[PDB]
Amino acid sequence: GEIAQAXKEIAKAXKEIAWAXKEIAQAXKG
Amino acid sequence: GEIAQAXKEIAKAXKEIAWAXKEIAQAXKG
Amino acid sequence: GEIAQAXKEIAKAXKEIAWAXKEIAQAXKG
Amino acid sequence: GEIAQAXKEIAKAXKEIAWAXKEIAQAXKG
Amino acid sequence: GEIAQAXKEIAKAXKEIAWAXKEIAQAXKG
Amino acid sequence: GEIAQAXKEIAKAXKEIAWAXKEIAQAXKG
Amino acid sequence: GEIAQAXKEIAKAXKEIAWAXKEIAQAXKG
Repeated sequence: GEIAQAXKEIAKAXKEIAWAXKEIAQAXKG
Repeated sequence: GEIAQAXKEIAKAXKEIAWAXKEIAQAXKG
Repeated sequence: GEIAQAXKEIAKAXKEIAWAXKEIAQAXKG
Repeated sequence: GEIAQAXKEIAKAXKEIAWAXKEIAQAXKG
Repeated sequence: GEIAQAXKEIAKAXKEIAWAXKEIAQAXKG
Repeated sequence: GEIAQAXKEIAKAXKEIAWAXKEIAQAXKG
Repeated sequence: GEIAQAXKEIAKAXKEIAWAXKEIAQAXKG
């Protein structure tokens, strides 16, 4: 369904946020 | 539908957050 | 509709978050 | 409606997050 | 209603995130 | 209800985010 | 249900965000 799929798109965008925060962690490590 | 499209706007806004966190990572790296 | 408009308000608020993160990045640059 | 008003409460809480991240930016600049 | 009440719980949890970011701001000031 | 319970799981996960941001604040404090 | 399951996917992605913030804290601790 379109609403469920749009909620999956939200979930995928929150995973992108997580990956961006991992880039911040890598920056402070290096 | 209107609700599904509004949820997709939420997803797009979260991608903007993800990009801004990549900007923070780049700023820490110099 | 009122639910779709409220979800658009959420999307606008998450763009405010993104912009605040960009301000953090510009603070770390300088 | 109750669901729309609750979604508005979520939007207002996301604006509070934005304002807090602005505080972080000011703290890094000070 | 239960859906509206659960959306209010999400808003309460977002305010906790805002508080935690004020803690990070305070930690950088010191 | 299953939708309300899933929204409560989102709220709990946002609390987890808040706790993790306090860990960042503690790290800056040390 | 599909919508409940998509909301659970959002909750899972927010826990990934929390983990990445723990990684940021760990990188600031050395």
